[PDB]
Amino acid sequence: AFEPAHLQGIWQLCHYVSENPDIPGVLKPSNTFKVLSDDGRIVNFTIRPGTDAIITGYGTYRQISAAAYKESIEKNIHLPMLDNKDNILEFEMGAGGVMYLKYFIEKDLNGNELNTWFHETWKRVTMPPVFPEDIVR
Amino acid sequence: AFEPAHLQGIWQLCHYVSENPDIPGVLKPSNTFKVLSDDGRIVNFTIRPGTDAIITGYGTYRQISAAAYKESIEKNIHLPMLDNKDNILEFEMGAGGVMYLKYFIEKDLNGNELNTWFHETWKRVTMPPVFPEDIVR
Amino acid sequence: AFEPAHLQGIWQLCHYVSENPDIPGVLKPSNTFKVLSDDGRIVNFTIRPGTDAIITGYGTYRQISAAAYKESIEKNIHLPMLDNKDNILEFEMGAGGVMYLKYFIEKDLNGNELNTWFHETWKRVTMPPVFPEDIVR
Amino acid sequence: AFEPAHLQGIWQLCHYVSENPDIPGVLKPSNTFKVLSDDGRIVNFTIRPGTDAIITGYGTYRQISAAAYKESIEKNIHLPMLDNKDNILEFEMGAGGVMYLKYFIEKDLNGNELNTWFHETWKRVTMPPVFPEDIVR
Repeated sequence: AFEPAHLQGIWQLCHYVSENPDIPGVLKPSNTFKVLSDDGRIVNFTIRPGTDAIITGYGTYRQISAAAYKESIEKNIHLPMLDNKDNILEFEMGAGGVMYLKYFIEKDLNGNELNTWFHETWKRVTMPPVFPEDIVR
Repeated sequence: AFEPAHLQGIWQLCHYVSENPDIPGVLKPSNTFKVLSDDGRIVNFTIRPGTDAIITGYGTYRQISAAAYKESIEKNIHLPMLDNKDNILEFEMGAGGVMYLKYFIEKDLNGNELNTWFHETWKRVTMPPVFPEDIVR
Repeated sequence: AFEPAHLQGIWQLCHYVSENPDIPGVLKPSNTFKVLSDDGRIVNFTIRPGTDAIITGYGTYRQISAAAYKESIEKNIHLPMLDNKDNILEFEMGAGGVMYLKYFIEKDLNGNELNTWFHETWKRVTMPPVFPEDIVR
Repeated sequence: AFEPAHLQGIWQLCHYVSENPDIPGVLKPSNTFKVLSDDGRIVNFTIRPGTDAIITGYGTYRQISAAAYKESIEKNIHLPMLDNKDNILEFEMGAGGVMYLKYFIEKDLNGNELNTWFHETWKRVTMPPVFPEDIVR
């Protein structure tokens, strides 16, 4: 028995950036989005400036404990070793709409031992007060 | 009785672009996305390269006839005259995943006469065969 | 005898954009730059978001009359029929730093008759009052 | 006596990027360009996707030793403490067209102690074999 978390929404992948590799990267929003629907569907897609955005992964999802949810992946071109497999995302909600995710993958695409944790940082997409001027739809 | 159309998906706004305004614009994908969920929710959002993407409109939707669907808008910062109102989108599916939409707006935000048809072109976002090299997630 | 025009600078290519192809496109800045140096060198380059920008053309240039200048092109991957050839750009300076250019090309890459005028719109890149916040260098 | 370095060209600012801040950032090209002309002029400018690019700094430059060059800055909106001042850029040329720069700034804009070294990584912009398909000029 756990309280449902606020997973449903549109989430933007972030990354860490620095002009100097000796200075810790600062968090910046990037080009990938995860849609967690109210009806238990998950889709990841990546924008490609100047051309068509692409779906990179899809399946279903449900929260499984207080601090984790499961994605049941049908196909994933970013991480094809997850095709037709479950992946457990351990999550931590931070400030300003940030969600820190980690997930473990046992084997690589060829079935060899991988046993690695992967980390991602996401930020909830929300509606601002006004539609900005000089924005290109 | 009408058959349900394939509205559900993620749709990318397109525009028509030319270097020379005397030469008909070519269709190119842009920075806005419409999520039409399986459970009747609609969200529009616009990416802003270099910074956070923004939700620009949301509500519910349902198909109302063979060639039209309705968005029941809660809030829309792109078109605030549509807040807490319905908008009927007449649609036509074309080739290559393209959907042409048009909709009429009677009044502007202040209640003055507007009586304008607006036209949009959208393209269904799909999964390609492989995750491309030199893509920035 | 003609007065020298203000050609020297960094110029950004613009294009015409519309969400509705029946509405004349509005002028918007795009991804290509032309550097007209003080010492008579010309270089065109095109940015490719997410990856390396590319030089697309280079050579030398000089003004030849009140309303035209000549580019002496060494190599041009955008218009390879101009390799090791001169091209005369007829120019008209507009408002807000806009420069309208046109040029005639007699033959295509294979030597067949082309006899076509091409039109471009450019805008002078200048320094604003302040470095904007939320800009990504 | 030192041999002249290959400073002249168009240079693209790079940064180091990772999804997971524990994994060393990978070098990626960004949105700023430095034009080092054959006639000793320097201009920095930053592209702003969707809108007008901006000049961020300009002046003159000359190589002063085997491993350093000086920028004599007129105005710089990125680093306004450098207005009407010199800045010495220590440089190292690497592989694949990369140039590493570092420079010291003694005081901040108000004249208080800053005494900071700044590090930048730049990549020479070159002409590829063919003009790519699906590129937006």
